[PDB]
Amino acid sequence: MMDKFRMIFQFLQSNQESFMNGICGIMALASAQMYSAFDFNCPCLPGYNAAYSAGILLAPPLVLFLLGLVMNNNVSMLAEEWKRPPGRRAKDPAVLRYMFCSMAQRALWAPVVWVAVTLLDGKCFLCAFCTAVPVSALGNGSLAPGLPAPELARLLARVPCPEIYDGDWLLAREVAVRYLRCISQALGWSFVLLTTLLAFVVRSVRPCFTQAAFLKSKYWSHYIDIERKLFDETCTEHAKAFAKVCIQQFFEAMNHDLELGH
Amino acid sequence: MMDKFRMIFQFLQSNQESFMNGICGIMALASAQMYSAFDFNCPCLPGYNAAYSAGILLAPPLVLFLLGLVMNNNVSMLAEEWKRPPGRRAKDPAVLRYMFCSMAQRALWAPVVWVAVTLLDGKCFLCAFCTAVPVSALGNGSLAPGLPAPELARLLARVPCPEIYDGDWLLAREVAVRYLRCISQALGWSFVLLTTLLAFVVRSVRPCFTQAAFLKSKYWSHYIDIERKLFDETCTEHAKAFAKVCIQQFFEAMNHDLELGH
Amino acid sequence: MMDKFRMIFQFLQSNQESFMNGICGIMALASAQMYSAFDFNCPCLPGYNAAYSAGILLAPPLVLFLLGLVMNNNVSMLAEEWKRPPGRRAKDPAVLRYMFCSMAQRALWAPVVWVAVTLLDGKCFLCAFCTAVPVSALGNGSLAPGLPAPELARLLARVPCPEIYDGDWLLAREVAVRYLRCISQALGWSFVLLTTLLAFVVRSVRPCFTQAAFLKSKYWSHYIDIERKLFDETCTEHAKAFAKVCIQQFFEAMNHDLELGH
Amino acid sequence: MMDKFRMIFQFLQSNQESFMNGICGIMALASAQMYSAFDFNCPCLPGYNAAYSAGILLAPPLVLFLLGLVMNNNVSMLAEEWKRPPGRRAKDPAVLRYMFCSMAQRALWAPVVWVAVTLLDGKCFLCAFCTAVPVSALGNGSLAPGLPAPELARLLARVPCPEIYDGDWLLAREVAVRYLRCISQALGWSFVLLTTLLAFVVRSVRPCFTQAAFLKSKYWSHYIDIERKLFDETCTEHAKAFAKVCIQQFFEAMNHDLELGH
Amino acid sequence: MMDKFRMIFQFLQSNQESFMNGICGIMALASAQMYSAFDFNCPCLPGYNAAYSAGILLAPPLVLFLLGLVMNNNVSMLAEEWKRPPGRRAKDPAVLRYMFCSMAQRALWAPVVWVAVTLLDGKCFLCAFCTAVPVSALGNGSLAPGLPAPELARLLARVPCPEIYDGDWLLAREVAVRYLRCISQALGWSFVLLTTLLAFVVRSVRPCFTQAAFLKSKYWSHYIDIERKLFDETCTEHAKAFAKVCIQQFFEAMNHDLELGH
Amino acid sequence: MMDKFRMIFQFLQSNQESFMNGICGIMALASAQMYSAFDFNCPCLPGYNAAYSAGILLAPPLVLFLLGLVMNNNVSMLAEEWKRPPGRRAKDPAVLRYMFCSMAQRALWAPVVWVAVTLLDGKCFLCAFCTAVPVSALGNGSLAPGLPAPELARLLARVPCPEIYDGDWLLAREVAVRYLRCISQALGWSFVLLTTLLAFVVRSVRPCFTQAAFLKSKYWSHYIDIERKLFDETCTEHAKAFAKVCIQQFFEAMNHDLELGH
Amino acid sequence: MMDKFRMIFQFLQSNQESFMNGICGIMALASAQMYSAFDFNCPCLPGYNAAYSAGILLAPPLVLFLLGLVMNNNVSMLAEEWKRPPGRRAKDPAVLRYMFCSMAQRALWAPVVWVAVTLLDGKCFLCAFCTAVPVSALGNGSLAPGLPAPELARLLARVPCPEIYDGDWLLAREVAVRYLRCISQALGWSFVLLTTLLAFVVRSVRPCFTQAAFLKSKYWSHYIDIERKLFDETCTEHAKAFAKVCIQQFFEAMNHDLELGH
Repeated sequence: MMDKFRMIFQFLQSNQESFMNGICGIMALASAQMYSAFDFNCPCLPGYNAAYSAGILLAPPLVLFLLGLVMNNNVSMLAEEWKRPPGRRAKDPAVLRYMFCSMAQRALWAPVVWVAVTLLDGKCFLCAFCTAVPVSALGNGSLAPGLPAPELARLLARVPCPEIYDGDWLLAREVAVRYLRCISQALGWSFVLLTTLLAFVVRSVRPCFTQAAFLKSKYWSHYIDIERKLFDETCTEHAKAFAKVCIQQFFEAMNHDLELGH
Repeated sequence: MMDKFRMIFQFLQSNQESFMNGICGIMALASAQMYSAFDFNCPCLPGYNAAYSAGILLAPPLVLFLLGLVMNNNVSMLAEEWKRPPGRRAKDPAVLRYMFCSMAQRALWAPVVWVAVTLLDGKCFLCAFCTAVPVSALGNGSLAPGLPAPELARLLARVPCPEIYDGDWLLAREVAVRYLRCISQALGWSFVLLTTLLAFVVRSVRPCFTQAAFLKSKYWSHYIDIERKLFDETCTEHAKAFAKVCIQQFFEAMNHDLELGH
Repeated sequence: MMDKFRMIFQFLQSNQESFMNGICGIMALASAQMYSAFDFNCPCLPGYNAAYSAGILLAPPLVLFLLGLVMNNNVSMLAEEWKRPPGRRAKDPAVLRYMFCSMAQRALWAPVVWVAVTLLDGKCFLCAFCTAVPVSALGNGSLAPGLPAPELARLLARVPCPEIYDGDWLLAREVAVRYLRCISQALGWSFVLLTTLLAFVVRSVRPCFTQAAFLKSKYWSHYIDIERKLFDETCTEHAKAFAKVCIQQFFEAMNHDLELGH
Repeated sequence: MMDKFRMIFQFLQSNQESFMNGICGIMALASAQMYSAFDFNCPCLPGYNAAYSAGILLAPPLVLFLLGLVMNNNVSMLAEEWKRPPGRRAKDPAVLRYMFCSMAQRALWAPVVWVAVTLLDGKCFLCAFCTAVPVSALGNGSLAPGLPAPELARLLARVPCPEIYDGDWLLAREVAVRYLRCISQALGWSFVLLTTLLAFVVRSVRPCFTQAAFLKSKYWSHYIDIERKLFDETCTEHAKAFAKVCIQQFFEAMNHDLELGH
Repeated sequence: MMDKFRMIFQFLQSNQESFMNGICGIMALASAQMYSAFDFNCPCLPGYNAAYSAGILLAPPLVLFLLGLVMNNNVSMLAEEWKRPPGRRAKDPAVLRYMFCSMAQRALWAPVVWVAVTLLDGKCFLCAFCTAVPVSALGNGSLAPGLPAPELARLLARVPCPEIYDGDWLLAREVAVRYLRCISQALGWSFVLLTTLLAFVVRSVRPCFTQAAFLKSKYWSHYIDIERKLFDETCTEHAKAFAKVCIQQFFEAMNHDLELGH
Repeated sequence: MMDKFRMIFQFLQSNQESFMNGICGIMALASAQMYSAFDFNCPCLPGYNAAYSAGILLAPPLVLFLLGLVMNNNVSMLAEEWKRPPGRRAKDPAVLRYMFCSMAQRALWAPVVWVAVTLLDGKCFLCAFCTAVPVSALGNGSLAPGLPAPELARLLARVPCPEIYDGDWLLAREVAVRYLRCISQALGWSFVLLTTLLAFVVRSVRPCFTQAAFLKSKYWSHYIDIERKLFDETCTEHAKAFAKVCIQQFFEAMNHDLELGH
Repeated sequence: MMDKFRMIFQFLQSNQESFMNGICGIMALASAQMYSAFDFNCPCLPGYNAAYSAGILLAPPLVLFLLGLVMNNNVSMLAEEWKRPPGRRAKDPAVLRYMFCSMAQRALWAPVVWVAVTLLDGKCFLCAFCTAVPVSALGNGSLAPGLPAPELARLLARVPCPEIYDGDWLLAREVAVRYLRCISQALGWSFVLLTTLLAFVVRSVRPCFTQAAFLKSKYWSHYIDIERKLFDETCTEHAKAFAKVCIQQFFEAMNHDLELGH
């Protein structure tokens, strides 16, 4: 099971060449790996499955999203100037709208890797649709020998839980699995395809790439840096002149000498 | 079992990029790992469980909290100036109230990782509510064949202790477990979700972020640095002039020469 | 199974000598390895195979292609100046046609390694043509003992799925496999041969290597570098003169002194 | 068993950021690990246990304490000036009392880790109170079938020694153990809690933190450094002028030439 | 199986001392290792073997050859000036003939290591001549008990495929193998001997080592270096004077000020 | 089997202190190790052995010898000036005879380690003289019960091939082996002794150590270094003045400007 | 078996602090380890043992001795000036006698470690005196039941060869061994004791430590260094003036220009 995460492990061990997305690589690479040690096991009960599996395609994604906004050091400047009234805003809506949108496209670089990499291994999908398999399809001389609706859902639904499987009635194990891990791995490619193709279009066309506001932004965020870095200079400077008055008082103020004079 | 902690192990091995929270990463990453080597095993007795399990969601958290306050080098300055009377305080309540609050939000970065990572593996939860499972639910032709209340609590309660399990009466093992590790992993996500979302709000709104007092603080804590660093200069300086009087006395004072003169 | 990817692992661990193709080595080396942890298992059903196997020679290649264009920092400059009308284009078609073509030959350095390295292990090919093996050829006293067409496709088609194989009727297992992994490894060499030989011809002849336009290009892309790097200078410069007016206001504006004066 | 010590092993391998306590980390981290290779096995005899177990909670702690005082380079200066008569002491009782107390709180950082980490694994506690377990409690249809007092102590007392356990009379093995490793791990937390909370109070209040004597101390210990470092200068200086008189005598004093002159 | 390649692995790990051949060591060392992970398994059918084995002594060699020419950065200069007409060639045939020949003797340093290291392990040779072994030689009381020609080729030919071997008729397994891995390892030495001895003669005598043309060559290839390296200087220089006109326009052209003036 | 080569592995890993012999350590240390992965297995047939074993004490040595001459960068200078006629030789026979002899004593540092380290493990010797063991010596009640000459050579000769050994007739296995690995390890010491003792004599006496010609040599080989290193200076110098005429033509020759002028 | 040598392995891996003896540590540490991979197995025949075992306490020691003299770079200077006649010797007998003796005490630092470390494991001693064990001593109801002298030597002598041991007649195996590995390990300590104690005396007293000749020696050996290092200066200097005359001839002598002039 180490394969899905040990790969980025040496890849992390490989080099130190990246960007903000590589800074996102600090987190989401763990998201490529955090799946590995976090186990998965479904109740194999009659109706809980379709509830439970939807838990592991919506919450842990949404967590990794919101942990992207708070993680970067900008949201205050947008949060601060939004709550204030219009007019008083020292920034145009344009620089707001852009700079707000350039937070999403650095955060989304995670909640898409953790929806691929829990489809390609199918576990998330297996416990979610096993209740409705066409049992007549490849059923070893099938025909549903008088089987009812209840007490068959409890027959099908165990399929992922291996050692507690009921038996050969209208199914083997290795044909009900290994046919739901096929259909799953079809979505996993026909999903990641559509997303990356939609990564094309975005850059390639447009949405708030105006040469005007891009300039004002990068100027501004560059300006906050020099402000913080420079304020410390005056403090340490202005403080240095102030310590000399007091520290000297400790000297010449205990005994004006040492008793250890030989 | 190494997975839950070996992950941060190479992640620790990964790089050296962090902050005070990464300084908290020095500790709490161990808290992500300290769970790994510290075993867990419940009494599997009739009433001790619900006592014992609550031991491992309140004490070891609270320890990691208080080890956060004492660990950082500020509490004296707050502790010193609080015990003194008002008025004599060389600092406003504002700089107090802020600087005191900026100790919590650097300490809490632990006692939340050690409440997630002992819910997602369910062991802490399993030995805490096994005494009340609906045995009729998925009970292999159930009906409670005349079973009493006592001598059934001692029947259910063994469920986590594997090799000492009684038997198939109104239960298998792999259906009483693997249904309490489902419910548990639901809280683990629906908890960590709520917390991180509440990490949003805090930064994003406010609570003592006033531009006034933030300035006075960082100036002040910057000032203590130069004071300590500079005091050593005068000492080593003022001492150097003093050693010369005595060290010379050792010379010219033993024999004023060596007998080894050839 | 680690062999196919652990090789580039220490090879990655080996040194840091490469180029843009070695920059492509950042990705496609993973493509040499990403095969390793991504499992493969075919439905072993009557008609799905020839559908499913074609999934793993066209989609995951095409993904690695498009992830090559978006990955490098040029497509905007081509995308921007293409959408505009002719005439307004500040660049000749020649520099366009070349610079556009020099994106392909840096991207193709992947989708050819992931078509070799899933033929040489034959798994991709095995589940794709097992339905039509000449069963009379090496069939252990063959003759097709009255076998029909249906209920034989479901007999042959299981061949890759080992533990669910039907039996010795007109076949053993280790002669239907180990004869489709021969034919496969013949394409894998007679393919990689043809490609590399076609790598010869390209460099060796020509296609838009004109001394004229190559010059204009590398000059231009060199020019964008100095533009971005130099703009930051004026900002940090022009900003530094501006901070001094405000930062001083924070000083001398809170109390013009400290109450901590002893 | 490597877990309890292999953790600090990579943690030691982790980085080199610490202080005098981290200098104590040089020793006590071994004390976190020295437990690992030093085995434990109790006599499983009738009365020796409660003697023997108390051996491994008082001696090996007390050793690690005294190895803390001697390890640091200060005790002579306190030991030297204590044996002398009062009055002649070149240092106030205050600087004595403080500097003596600042030896304990750097030594205690060990003999508390080696009392936790031999309670949390319970072995030290198991062989110490097995002689008095309530056998009627969870005793598999108990009632003490005429059992005497002697020849039952020799029945209970074997409990830790696994392969030499007598048998099922009024006990199984896995219920007499796994109920004394519960009670133990309760002290281990309710102990380490109380200690760390008492680490709070100490810093937070007071005990000889007077601004007066802290100054005189750190000045003094700073002064001993420059004295030792500077004495070597005069020696190597004063010696250099002295060697020239003799070393020249070796020259011009063997033959005033070489016979190897060609 | 790691031995044949793990050797160069630490040897690669050993040091970084080599030349262009060591640059070829970048590739062919993999060719010493690429054999390791690329499996080998022959059809064990009647006539395909002698076809199939010849596949693995001619194609994968020839690939590693052509990947040597294209890999080095010279063939264009030879390819460019060859297609042109004579007379216009700015270089003598001598510098052509030499410089063309000094491409082979740096490429051949591979396709000879991958013909040794797939003879010394004999697998390539075993599946190629098993069809004609003298069965009477060491045949355990032989005499060919009426065996025909067909249905014996299918008897011999299985010999490498272990678990599918027919049986003891006129052969054991461990005497038909372990006599074809002897004859093979004789060629492997009597081949590598002849080649290295022919490496002697080449250097030691001659073939286009003329002092005249060697000079002109190394001068020329040295000249191309300074040309490319120096062209970038004029560009970045000539460009720097050009950016200042436009970048200033962005300044003073958005608002000529900031609205954030307090 | 890793022991014979894993030793030099960490020894190689040990340090980087050596000379030309240590440069030979680059190769022959592999020769100490190349034995490890190159297997050994003898035909166990009647007459081939004494042929085959002599293959592995003469060819692989002789290869490692000739790979020593070609490996060092001197043979051309000797090869070049030998083919020429006497008189024209710019070097005395003395400097020739010495410098030629100082190639052997740096090459022999291999083909002696690969004759020891395939005697001390005896495998090379076992398959070479098993055909003539005195079977009466330690033969478990011997007497040769009417055994003929043929059909006994095929009885003895199998002795190294373990699982195909015939049986107890006039021999066990572990007394025919373990008496030919004794005699072998006697030569291995009484050989390496004689060689190293002959390493004494050589240095210690003489053979072309004349102070005259040693001087001329090391001067000469020192001179070739400065010649090659210095020639590159004039080229890069003389070329630099030449590029400026052409590179400027590319500028001012495409458009004398850019169309991108805004 | 790795223990005897893996120890110095990490000890070698430990640090790089040593001297000429540590330079001897380069070799003899291998001698501490070379025992590990070099196997040992005695003939277990009637009279060869006492011959064979003496082979492994005299030859491999004596080899490591002579490999110490030749290894260091001094013996020529002693060998050269000894063969010459007295009087012509440019060095006194004293500097000879000392400098010759200071070769032994750096060589002996090996052939004593390889006589300890093949006694403490007893294998060398076991196969050397098993022929004469007092069989009556601890002989399981002994009395020598009519056993003869011959056909008992062949009974005792097998004792080290485990699987070929005859049987229980007048002996078990684990009492004839495990009583000859006791007596052996007694010599191993009572030997290494005597040697190290004799290392005391040597330094502590005397043997050619005269202040006169020690001076002349270290001066002399210091002088040879500067001679060799300085000779290279004049060569490279005197050569540099000489190359300029010829290298210029290559220029201006091929064509006095290039045909590539455009």
